[PDB]
Amino acid sequence: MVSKGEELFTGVVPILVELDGDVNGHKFSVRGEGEGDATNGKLTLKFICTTGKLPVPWPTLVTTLVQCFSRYPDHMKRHDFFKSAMPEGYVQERTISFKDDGTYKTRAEVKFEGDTLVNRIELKGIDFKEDGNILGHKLEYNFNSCNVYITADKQKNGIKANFKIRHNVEDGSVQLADHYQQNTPIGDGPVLLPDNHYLSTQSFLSKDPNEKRDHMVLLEFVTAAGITHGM
Amino acid sequence: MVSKGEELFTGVVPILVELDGDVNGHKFSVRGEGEGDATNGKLTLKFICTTGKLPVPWPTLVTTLVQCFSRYPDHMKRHDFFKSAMPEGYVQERTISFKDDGTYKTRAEVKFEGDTLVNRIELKGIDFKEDGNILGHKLEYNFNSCNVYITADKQKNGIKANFKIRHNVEDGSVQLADHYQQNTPIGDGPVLLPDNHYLSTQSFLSKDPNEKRDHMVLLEFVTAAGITHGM
Repeated sequence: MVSKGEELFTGVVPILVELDGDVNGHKFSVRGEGEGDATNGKLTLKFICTTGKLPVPWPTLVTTLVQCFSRYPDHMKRHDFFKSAMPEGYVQERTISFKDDGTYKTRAEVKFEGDTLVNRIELKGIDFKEDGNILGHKLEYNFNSCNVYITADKQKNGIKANFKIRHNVEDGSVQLADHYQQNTPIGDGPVLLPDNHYLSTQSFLSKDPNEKRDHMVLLEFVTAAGITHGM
Repeated sequence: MVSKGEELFTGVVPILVELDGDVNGHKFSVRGEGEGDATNGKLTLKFICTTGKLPVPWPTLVTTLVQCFSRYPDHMKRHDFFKSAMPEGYVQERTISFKDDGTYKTRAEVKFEGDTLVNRIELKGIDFKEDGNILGHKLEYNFNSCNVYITADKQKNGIKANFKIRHNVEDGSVQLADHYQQNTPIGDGPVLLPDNHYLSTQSFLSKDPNEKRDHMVLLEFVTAAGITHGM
């Protein structure tokens, strides 16, 4: 039984991402466009800094810049909160604590505006070191993680996640980014509260050789796993 | 340019797996049947121990029981050795060293026999402890890993991999299984030697409630990543 939220994702869906950021008083905007193919768990986006030089490394923004495009295998569809909240969508909040450096706090609404899945984000960054790995642009241009665990919000409709991102630093050290995440449905419609499970994400960060603006080309594959009940 | 080996995988392909095993002199056979969908990197197999009780835990056999069904994204197809060797196929050899316990040595041929992709394996296990985690059946019925790195065989046509599998033990400890892998093409036809990359595998192990024989139902999703050149 393909749920109504699920039905919105059965084809290729256009994506718009808008981020307005302030890190230590550096104002920037990022705009991304592309498409999501939830059936294959495939994301293809190109992000532009529309205000000039991005004052943080692109890799620090990957997690902030649409978990509704996760490939949930058939036997796990009952645990897909992200599509069940659509089209009205969900609020996604994070604290991202960079070890020995500053903090990002993000608030986003992920929802349909007509035929497009929109992720509209506000980001505030404080306590960054002027010559640390983030404001100093010392992070390698890549992105790796090994499973983000998703859990039901146990006081209310929604999900939570906490996970650690390891950013390679150019000197061969590692910059830790501890993520705390809470998602709440925007509407009052029924949603699916999941059992514990995880999302596995592979990421490819490249450049468009003809693009002069500061930018990130991003390809992702995402698959849910960690529940075997009901197959 | 869809290579001829690639073309053999564009649909759903039937799979046959045959394993003849000897662990500490316990003779067993495993037979598996199902299908591979390389376009989605999806494997669905059911394995039977045709000789009675499997004398090792099913999870210890998952890696031995067809990397040609990996989803290689478009920009990485030139690095897919496993399909390039088809239909004549490849020899896949492993040593699997169980920490504080015995060793498996495996030799398999992965090739097409008519319309079916066949994995035919010989397994020899020695130096197992009669009451260790393997012959004692103390391993949880599940399977997790975080990336297997694939490299070109640098003296000859083929690939190598070494990776560590962590099997959960029922007391809450961990049984390490260190895998060393070498694959060689069976034919003399051109093959693709890859740049360094990895395979990401999600695994679901269940039971058929109507199956009385010792068995494992296995669903897998596999995606290649770790190269961004040429997108």
